[PDB]
Amino acid sequence: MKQKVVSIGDINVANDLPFVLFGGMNVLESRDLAMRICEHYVTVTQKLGIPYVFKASFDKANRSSIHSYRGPGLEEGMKIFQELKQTFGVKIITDVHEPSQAQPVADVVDVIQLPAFLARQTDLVEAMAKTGAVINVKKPQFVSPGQMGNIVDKFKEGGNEKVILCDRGANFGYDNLVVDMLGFSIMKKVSGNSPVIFDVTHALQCRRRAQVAELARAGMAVGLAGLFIEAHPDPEHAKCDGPSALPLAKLEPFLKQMKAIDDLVKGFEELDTSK
Amino acid sequence: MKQKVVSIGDINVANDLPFVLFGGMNVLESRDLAMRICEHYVTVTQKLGIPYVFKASFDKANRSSIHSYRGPGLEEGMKIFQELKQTFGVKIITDVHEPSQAQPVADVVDVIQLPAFLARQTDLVEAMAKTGAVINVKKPQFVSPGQMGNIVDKFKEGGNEKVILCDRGANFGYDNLVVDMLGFSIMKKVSGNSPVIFDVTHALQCRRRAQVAELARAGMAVGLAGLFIEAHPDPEHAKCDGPSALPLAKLEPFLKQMKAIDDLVKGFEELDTSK
Amino acid sequence: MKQKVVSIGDINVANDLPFVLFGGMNVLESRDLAMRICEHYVTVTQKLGIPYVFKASFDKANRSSIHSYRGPGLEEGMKIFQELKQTFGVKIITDVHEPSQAQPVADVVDVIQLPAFLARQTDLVEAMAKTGAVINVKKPQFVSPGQMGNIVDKFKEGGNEKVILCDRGANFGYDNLVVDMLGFSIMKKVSGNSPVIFDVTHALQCRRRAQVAELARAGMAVGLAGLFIEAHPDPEHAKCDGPSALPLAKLEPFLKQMKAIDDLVKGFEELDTSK
Amino acid sequence: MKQKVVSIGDINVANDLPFVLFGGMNVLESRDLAMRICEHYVTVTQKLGIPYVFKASFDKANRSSIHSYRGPGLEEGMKIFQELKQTFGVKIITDVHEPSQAQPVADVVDVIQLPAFLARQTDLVEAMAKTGAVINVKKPQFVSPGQMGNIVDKFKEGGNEKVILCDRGANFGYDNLVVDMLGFSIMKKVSGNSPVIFDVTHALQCRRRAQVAELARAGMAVGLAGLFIEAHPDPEHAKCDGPSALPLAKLEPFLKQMKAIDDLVKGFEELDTSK
Repeated sequence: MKQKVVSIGDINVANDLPFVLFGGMNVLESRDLAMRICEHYVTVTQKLGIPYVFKASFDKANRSSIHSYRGPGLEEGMKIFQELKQTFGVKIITDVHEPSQAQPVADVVDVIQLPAFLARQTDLVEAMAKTGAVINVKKPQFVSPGQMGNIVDKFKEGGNEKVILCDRGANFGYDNLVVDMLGFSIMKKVSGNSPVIFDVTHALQCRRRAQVAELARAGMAVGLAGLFIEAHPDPEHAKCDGPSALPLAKLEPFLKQMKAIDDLVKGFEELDTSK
Repeated sequence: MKQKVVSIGDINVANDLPFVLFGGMNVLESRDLAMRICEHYVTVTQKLGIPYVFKASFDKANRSSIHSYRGPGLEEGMKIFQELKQTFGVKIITDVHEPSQAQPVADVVDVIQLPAFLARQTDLVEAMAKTGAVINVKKPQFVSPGQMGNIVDKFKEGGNEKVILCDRGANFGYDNLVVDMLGFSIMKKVSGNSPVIFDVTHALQCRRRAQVAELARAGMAVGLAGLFIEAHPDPEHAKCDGPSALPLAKLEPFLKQMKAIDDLVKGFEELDTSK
Repeated sequence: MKQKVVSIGDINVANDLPFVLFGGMNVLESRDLAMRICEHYVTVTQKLGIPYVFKASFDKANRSSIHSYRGPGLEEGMKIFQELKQTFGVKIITDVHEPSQAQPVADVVDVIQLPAFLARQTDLVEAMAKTGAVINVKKPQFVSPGQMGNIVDKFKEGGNEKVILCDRGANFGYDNLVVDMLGFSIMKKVSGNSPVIFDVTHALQCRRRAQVAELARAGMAVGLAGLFIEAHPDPEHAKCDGPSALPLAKLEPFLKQMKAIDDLVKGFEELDTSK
Repeated sequence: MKQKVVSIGDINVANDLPFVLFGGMNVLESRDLAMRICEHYVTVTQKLGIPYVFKASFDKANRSSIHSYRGPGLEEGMKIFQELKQTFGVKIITDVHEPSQAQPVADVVDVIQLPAFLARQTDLVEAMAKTGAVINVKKPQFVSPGQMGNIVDKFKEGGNEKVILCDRGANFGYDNLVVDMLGFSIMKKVSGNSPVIFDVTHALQCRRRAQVAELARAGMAVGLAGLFIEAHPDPEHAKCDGPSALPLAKLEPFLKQMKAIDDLVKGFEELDTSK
């Protein structure tokens, strides 16, 4: 059945379309550590023929202390994205945290992201909506998949129909997340079949890793419009998000598995196991 | 052991102090429906000798549609609070949703509230922190009680030590909340014994009521610094929050139970059941 | 509304009746350590005027290793109960794990208990049902309170209407339990108002204690037909159940709180907070 | 790393070995409806080259009423299995519910299954252990994967090292299950790498179906030793387990997907995403 299609330039992101990759790093540490990470992603996805979008946050708005590293900030962050654009010609996705950040950021990036914790705030959605940019909504850990149907409506109300839904796990007791593989279709269903992607790096959150490939495989096998991931040359030295970051050098072998599973799965004929 | 003390004028809010009431309505529908509700609360708490703070939100920032009733807005809302003040001489608590709302609102009310979903946003906390007002933090449904210790620190960093912690339930599967009666002490413990209150009306949330007295009794029996509640002359006609609102006429009999339980419990001698 | 009434000799156990105590120890370690524990319970409950039933298990059917201490066994266990009876004249409650144990045990004790994990096994219920003894059903950590309605029916089918329902917490993520204070009334409601008691010692289970009084207070404040508890002269030396055991010496001060809360709560007039 | 190997005749069931199928029906309704179902499974698995074991329960020990259909009973059930054996030459797996059923049943079947609710009962494990038969342990919905390590030990203690671990979901709030795709490896890890299979039909349990293929794909993509499933010519007419039963006619197309995913996944080179 007609899966909606959200296009990000030459890439068209859909559910029955081979998976698009929204990968990068957590925060824009240094213009140096970017170029590097971005460069590897481009090479690999280019070589494997995987649609690609580079992600990196420009401000950590919800850490633990008012003093913790938050990133280079909006202004400086835009500078880096611009170059990544000039230097590699990639599309970019980054999250915005306040209504007044939406356009300035849309002016620079291709996809603006609505953080999980602010997914229900009307003013941010609207500002984010009027921008006309492609939207990636992080599904709140505390909202059931059957409820994403409201958020997509909110955006349409604001004139934006380019919404992508991203699962990043659900609360499982205290300080724990579990990924409900059955949630993907529910989200699809209640959202007019909007594209559904899976953020494997945040779904692995405790309070990690040898399990990144396992969880990602599981999700991709369900049949998704895309995968969201973060990597790092050194996973336990980074400032912001800790483990759960995929080791940069492992990017290629990891993506071969994903593409392989996606191609196989997207290639299956329809199978109705209900009757 | 020394329970910290947060004072709101002539009321001093603490854990080993008879419970303070943060009660009112969900949203400032009409200056009319306020005066009324506020008037009943004052009369009853006055008569029963219950410390009291009137609560009402001035904007619904997280509803379901960009068009749903959100309240009278900041400006108009302040107008109503002012009168409630002039007409009854009460203290007021209301939630703020953006960093730029913190002072203007602190200028008018006695307690500013940090919504559950934005409890981890640094800029709001700081703005909210610099105001110097008394703070009521709604504990996120998705954060364990043992983590409230960070938020209190965030506020201190910003120069504010007048923080009250409020439990409003924890995610239990999808679209459901459960109240962990053991969380109250954990919150106490990790927060330098900050005052802990219980928002019984939001803890009853599905996707309600005959159970408001039951849940409230349970919480008060644990021994808390306060209770947070919302009422309405007509619980199923209100625009914003639905049921879970206590019927106004039932306020008095309800509070007699609470005070009775609180006085009895606060009156018990120390009981260490660990050794 | 008419709360059903289940009588255990001179004690009549009901929801609108002052709470009955089903307290004791986990396992029948030694005839020595029994007499002792049993003796203290009798003295205290006798002095406080609390209806009482002594509990102790005669076999640990679900430990971790085939070699772990399981208790004195059925035969030897009955011997000890008999004496406890002769020596103190108390009523007794113990759990049974197989259908062929039901009568032999009913012949000796006053209340037979259906373990949480076997609450849904038909043969055990029936054997347990035909015995005609008073039944205490431990609510499975994995079944919703709204489902206890089936189990009471199962017993009636087998000719037994003397069923008491006991809450012992619900699964909260992995290796954790949370007590839903709202479950008590649901259980009441779906079971023709059968008596509902709360097993505070098992509800405190991790993978404990300073919180026994807190949780117990919370539960008793809801208004229950009874409390289930285990104690020990030395809580961290016992073979079987670890902490969560109440220190024997603290029994009296603990029970004063419970009775006080129960008397106060059972004494309140009806309060309907739904309209 | 060496995955243990549990052999069931000419089939050797392991984690790095192509998946074995433990499929059939819920209960042995009629010798008629068996032959049929069994016949289709054999044909399909034979044609696809999928190792196969036929499953059917001979007694519903945990239904809702003492009168609900429970199956043909032990004796009569064995009769049917015998024929299924004579007529098709298949291996068989069935669950046992009491210690005295273990051998009589082992004498007839190839794999005996330990129900989820009785996974922690020592006497059943031992009886089940001494039998020397291959064991399939249903992981309790209420036990964390990290705990299966104890159960495998229990069996070894009883002299049985032919244990297969089967996931069938975990409690997610009330009346709901969620499948933690990360649990598979944890179970592997704490059990000396025992074979891990996934019971997709019971993992879909509410209080179902179009999602059977989706969930199964997800699990198989993680890389498992096997799949457990139940089917029926008519999924909503059956007496015992309702939906979640796969429509018999859909067996073949369903299994092609599974084999395809398994072969692809089992074929990948090692991928360590932790460093």
